[PDB]
Amino acid sequence: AAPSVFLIDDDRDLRKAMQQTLELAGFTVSSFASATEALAGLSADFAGIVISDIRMPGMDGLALFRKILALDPDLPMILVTGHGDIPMAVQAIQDGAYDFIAKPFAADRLVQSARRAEKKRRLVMENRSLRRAAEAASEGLKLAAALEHHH
Amino acid sequence: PSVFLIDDDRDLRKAMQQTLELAGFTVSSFASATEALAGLSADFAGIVISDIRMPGMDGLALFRKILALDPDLPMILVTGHGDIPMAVQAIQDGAYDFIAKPFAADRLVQSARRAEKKRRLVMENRSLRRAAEAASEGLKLAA
Ligand code: BF4
Ligand code: BEF
Ligand code: BEF
Ligand code: BEF
Ligand SMILES: [Mg+2]
Ligand SMILES: [Mg+2]
Repeated sequence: AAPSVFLIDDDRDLRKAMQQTLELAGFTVSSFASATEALAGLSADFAGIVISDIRMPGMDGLALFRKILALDPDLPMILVTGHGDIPMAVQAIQDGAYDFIAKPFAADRLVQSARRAEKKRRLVMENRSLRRAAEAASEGLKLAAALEHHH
Repeated sequence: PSVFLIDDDRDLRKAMQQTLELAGFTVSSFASATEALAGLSADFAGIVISDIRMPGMDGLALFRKILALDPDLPMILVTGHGDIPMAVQAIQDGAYDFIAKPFAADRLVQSARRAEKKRRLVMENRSLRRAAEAASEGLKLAA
């Protein structure tokens, strides 16, 4: 499976330039004009990472970040904005954002950061998959189903 | 409540020192990062608050020296010449805080008191274990 990304920015042209950059870097990139749209495809099972702009109509990037945090704190999120400042960046990192990048930005900073974030996301997902695979026995023995009500 | 405060801006350094003293800290202030560093140790019970752009060694270089000295000695960076990538990296590298000038007094003070409490808890645990011969496991050496 190729590394994947959900990319969000209301600036359509920059969105496409960023998608083009990331696919050059090896990612499979789904893009969206808004955070709410992207959320329709996000869940704790998401194999990739989220790269999102901040200032958008409706739900802004910081609000999306909180929703991702609540959905799965192990799902990496990188914020990119032309409207941030020192204090916002510090707070976002402390809140757990994977990276906080200012526009205009070097494509290599974005790429290297996405690359590492996705590798990290993959390690988490492969371990979750192994854990589930190891549960196959109990489920097939019907042990899981019979013990179900004990949770 | 102890603090080493470093800034080449004399008026600001004096004002930060009064503000920190008002908050209850005993402050040792310096214009030079290396003079400040020379009076530090891994036994220092306080925190370090340093400016970034300065003659001689800069605050980021001083921070890297403190990390190697004792990664549990909190460093708060304050600067009027920072940007987003520099602040992000400082926090990711372990800086306790990164504050842009101009800052509100209460922002500097709250960050200092929390950092100091964090350091105080670290030193107490270190003190308590050395006091207790019985807390030691592993290799012993005997005559
Ligand atoms: F002028 Be000073 F900063 F050396 F005190
Ligand atoms: F609108 Be984004 F924050 F650049
Ligand atoms: F896979 Be264990 F038996 F829950
Ligand atoms: F000169 Be300091 F970095 F404000
Ligand atoms: Mg925008
Ligand atoms: Mg200075």
